[PDB]
Amino acid sequence: AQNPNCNIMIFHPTKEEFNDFDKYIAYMESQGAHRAGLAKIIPPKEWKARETYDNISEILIATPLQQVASGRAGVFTQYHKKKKAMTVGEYRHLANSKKYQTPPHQNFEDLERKYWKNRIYNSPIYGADISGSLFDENTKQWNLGHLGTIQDLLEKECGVVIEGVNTPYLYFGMWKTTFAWHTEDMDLYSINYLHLGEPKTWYVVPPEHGQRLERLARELFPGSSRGCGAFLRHKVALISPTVLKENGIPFNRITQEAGEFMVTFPYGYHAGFNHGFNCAEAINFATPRWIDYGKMASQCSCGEARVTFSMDAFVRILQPERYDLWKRGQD
Ligand SMILES: O=C(O)CNC(=O)C(=O)O
Ligand SMILES: [Mg+2]
Ligand code: NI
Ligand SMILES: [Zn+2]
Repeated sequence: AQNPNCNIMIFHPTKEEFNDFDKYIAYMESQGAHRAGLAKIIPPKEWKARETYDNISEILIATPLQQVASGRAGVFTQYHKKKKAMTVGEYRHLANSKKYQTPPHQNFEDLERKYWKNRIYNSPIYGADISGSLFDENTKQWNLGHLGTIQDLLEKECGVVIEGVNTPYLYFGMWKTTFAWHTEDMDLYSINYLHLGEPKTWYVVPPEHGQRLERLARELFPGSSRGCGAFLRHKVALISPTVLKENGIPFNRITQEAGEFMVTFPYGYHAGFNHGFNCAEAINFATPRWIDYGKMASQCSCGEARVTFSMDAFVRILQPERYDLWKRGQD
C-alpha cells in the first residue's frame, strides 16, 4: 500500500505532466497521495496563472465576514458577522492596518504558536466565497475555471444527466482568518490555488481516520452535536493541533505559499488559517473514485448548513433515501 503513514505529499509536475489534469490526479493517487487527505502541487516553472495581479483592487467583496470566536484557545467556534461591502483595495489596506496586520514573527512555526495562543481574542475579517476567477483565459493548464464539471463526471460514470453548474470561488484573507474543520460538500475533492500574498497553513485528518475526528468533535461540542448529527457541515468548529495530539487524533500540517496548489481528497477533514493579506481561488471537483464517497457522505438536515443549488441533484441521485429529509433542511 502506497503512503501507509498518510503523509502529505508534495508533487513537482513537469510542463508535460501539467497538461492533463485528470491524469495527474490519478497519478498522485497511484502514489498514495489521497491517504493524507491533502497534497501540495508546485506548478512547473514555465507556468503562470495570469500575467500580473496589479489590477485586482476594484473587485468587490460584497459581504465581508467578521469571524468572532467563542470558547477556549484550542477549542472554539466562530460565527460570521456580516460587514459592509468593500473593494479588494480597501480590504488590503484594512488587512495591513495596525489592528489587523500580521505581528512580527521568526518563522512559520512561531506564527503558528501565536495563532493558536491568540486567535480567539481577535475578530479578523474574511472576504470568502466570492464567485469568480483570477486565471487568465489563455492559461490552458490547471485553470480552475476550465475544469471538467462534477455534473459531467456524474453523467459519465452513472449515465444520468443532471442540472447544475460548478464555478470557482475567490477568498481574500488576512492574518488570523480561519477555515473551520470540514470536508467538502458531498465529500468532493477541492483544489485551491494561492494566487498572491501571505501563506495559508493547513491541518488535515487522513480520510481513513475521519470518524475519529468526528467522535472528538461530538465530545468537545456537545450541544452542537445534539443539535445536528453532522454539525461539522456547519463549518464553525476549531480544534487546535495540541488538542488533537492530546486526544490521539491522527493529522498532518503544511503551509501553502503563493503560487502553489493544494488538493483536498474525498472525506479529508481540513482546517487552517491565513498568515496575512492573501488571495486564493478554489473549486470542487470529482473523479470516478469520488462516487462511492458521495453516496456515503453525511448530511446536515437541521437547516444550518444551507448549500448551493447544485448539491440538490447530487443528493437526489446518489442518496435518494436521504433526499426528502435533506431537502426539508434546505426549505
Ligand atoms: O481557503 C479557505 O479559506 C478554505 N478553503 C478550503 O477549504 C478548500 O480549498 O477546500
Ligand atoms: Mg479590479
Ligand atoms: Ni475545504
Ligand atoms: Zn446541521
